[PDB]
Amino acid sequence: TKQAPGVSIITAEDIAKRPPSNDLSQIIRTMPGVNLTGNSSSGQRGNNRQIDIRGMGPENTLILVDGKPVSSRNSVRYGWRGERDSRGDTNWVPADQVERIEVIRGPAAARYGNGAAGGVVNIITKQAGAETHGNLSVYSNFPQHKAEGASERMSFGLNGPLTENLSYRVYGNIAKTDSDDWDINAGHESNRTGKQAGTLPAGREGVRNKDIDGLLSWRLTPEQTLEFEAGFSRQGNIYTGDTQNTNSNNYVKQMLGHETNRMYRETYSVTHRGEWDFGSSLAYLQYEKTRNSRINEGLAGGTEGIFDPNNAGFYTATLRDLTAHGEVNLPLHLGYEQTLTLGSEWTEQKLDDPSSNTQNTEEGGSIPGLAGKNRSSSSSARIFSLFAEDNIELMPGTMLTPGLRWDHHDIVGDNWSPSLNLSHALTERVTLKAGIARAYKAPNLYQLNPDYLLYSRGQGCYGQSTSCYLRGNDGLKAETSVNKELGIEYSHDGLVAGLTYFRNDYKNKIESGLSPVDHASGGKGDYANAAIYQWENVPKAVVEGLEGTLTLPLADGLKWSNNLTYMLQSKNKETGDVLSVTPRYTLNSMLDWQATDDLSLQATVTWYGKQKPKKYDYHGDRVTGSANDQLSPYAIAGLGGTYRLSKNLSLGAGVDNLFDKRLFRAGNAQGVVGIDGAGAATYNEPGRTFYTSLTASF
Ligand SMILES: [Fe+3]
Repeated sequence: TKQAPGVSIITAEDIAKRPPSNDLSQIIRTMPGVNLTGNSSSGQRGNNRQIDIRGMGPENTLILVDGKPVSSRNSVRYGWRGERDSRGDTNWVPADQVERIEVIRGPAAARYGNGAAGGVVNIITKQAGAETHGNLSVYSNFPQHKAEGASERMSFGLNGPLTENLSYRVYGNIAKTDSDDWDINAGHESNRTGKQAGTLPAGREGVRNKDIDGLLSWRLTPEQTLEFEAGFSRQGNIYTGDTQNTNSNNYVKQMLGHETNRMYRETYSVTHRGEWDFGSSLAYLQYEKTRNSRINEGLAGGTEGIFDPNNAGFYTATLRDLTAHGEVNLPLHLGYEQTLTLGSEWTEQKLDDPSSNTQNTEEGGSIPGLAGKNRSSSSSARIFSLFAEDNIELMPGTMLTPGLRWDHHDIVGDNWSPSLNLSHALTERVTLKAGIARAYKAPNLYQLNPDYLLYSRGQGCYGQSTSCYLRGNDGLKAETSVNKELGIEYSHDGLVAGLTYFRNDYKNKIESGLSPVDHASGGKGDYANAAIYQWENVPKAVVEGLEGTLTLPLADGLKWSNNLTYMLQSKNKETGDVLSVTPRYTLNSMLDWQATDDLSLQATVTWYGKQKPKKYDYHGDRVTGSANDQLSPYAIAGLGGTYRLSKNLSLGAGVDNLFDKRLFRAGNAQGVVGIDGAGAATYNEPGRTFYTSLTASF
């Protein structure tokens, strides 16, 4: 099946039956314990929501492609409120070239290491077979309302052998999601008066996609295979007015419909696979060069996250990420029938950002130890890891899996990650599963680097109205989370029913500081001698919720499937406020009717629960007025089908959001000078949308 306590699988047939518009987050989010949200409660960049697992934030959601990590979004500025102006790392592989997607959540994912506190998403691509095969896929949607941007997607795949010890696979994809119109949120915007009059919260950022990848599989011996593959990906956007604080200037209005940020992503990887008497072996090297070229942006209060016209033009943040890994596997026949995996892993993250370390100290005063101008554009860190997994069978069916992962981070230090996962067959139909593990999140190179500096004249400062600075902190402790999961599941004859309770105890979550650690000297007027905050380690935090699934075979050709997330609590224990805004529940329901041998119709409905914004503003004072707005529960229904016309060609068509339920971004969560708050109305929900698909394959 596709659901077990902690794990979920998405097949290629699953993707073809609920086709994404462009980004795979559309289909990944429908899994239990998975939401689409930002990394904090600011509402900033609210239309750029990424995959969140169990309310731990997208920053704790490790994206893999065939086991190799994706770190491209680390090349984007990590804002004061923990929000990069990034669309996530799920749009790198085209939808119709994915074989399957694995989603590992909670304690079963801590073994993967740094950034797996929420979970792990492994995007697995279709490989070459014993023959030569190829495919051609075309998706195109048509929203009822013209303001919402439409998506068009064309991809191909091609695979096969060349010699008798050499195989290959290539795929190319070209896709475009039109941006929402600039004025799509007009009339729904928050109250805007004074200098901020007319400023609109923006719709969904558009994107152009150029993806190219080719693979060479060389099986030199019976037991040994060596693979080379290279990837070239480009993502240019279509700007529609998005700024951090929903303010606007003239540089913005000039760039509407223009390309203000482009991500070149380059990936080369040498993979080796070996399998013999004693067991199996795997080791790879990957180099990921990300170039994040975008228009320069200010770094001070309201000018944070807006096109800075004093320094017009593009800069280029460059991210060289190097990951090498290797593991061997061992079946053991001892006092208990077990399996043993032994592996190591090394990563290097080089970050060149010529624009984030530029905020000077002429208005708040010089900071001792921090130069005012020409600070280094470079940040870097490395983690070396060793690990071992003991997959034990105590008695046939029942399984126990303790494991230890050790990481040495060249700035923060040592981390011991002890995982223990238990699966008990209480019956041939019922399985109880429990697990507890202490996951790992090393600070990102913006929270670390003490040359990274943001400034505010007071509005963003916690516990005052005077000007203040926020600064990096290279003494930070890593984020650690104890992820308790306990679940049970019944599985027999297509009938599956399961419920799981998770409670991740979130120790040392990095966030913007609360108490000032210093004060500067110098500056201008009322702003001089501004206080100094640094990125802290929030002592304790908690997330808690429920994961459920129920699949009933109504008839032989009919299947009713259900996935349920219910978020019980998400609390920053130090401040008390929420740490992430997710719906109270999410219930996805699909009815899969196999109408004929050569036809299949699908009906989908997704219930979203209530959504509550944050209690306290950037000051820490309880918000007032329209910043308390909540989003009411609502549902999105859809119909679709896939009409097979031959063993070579297939056609799909359907409608998303049958009832045209629409939501509009009104701004960020809280109010500021001139711009009232928007509360939970931080994103645009798309309306009724028709779509069609085409797949030719041999
Ligand atoms: Fe300000």
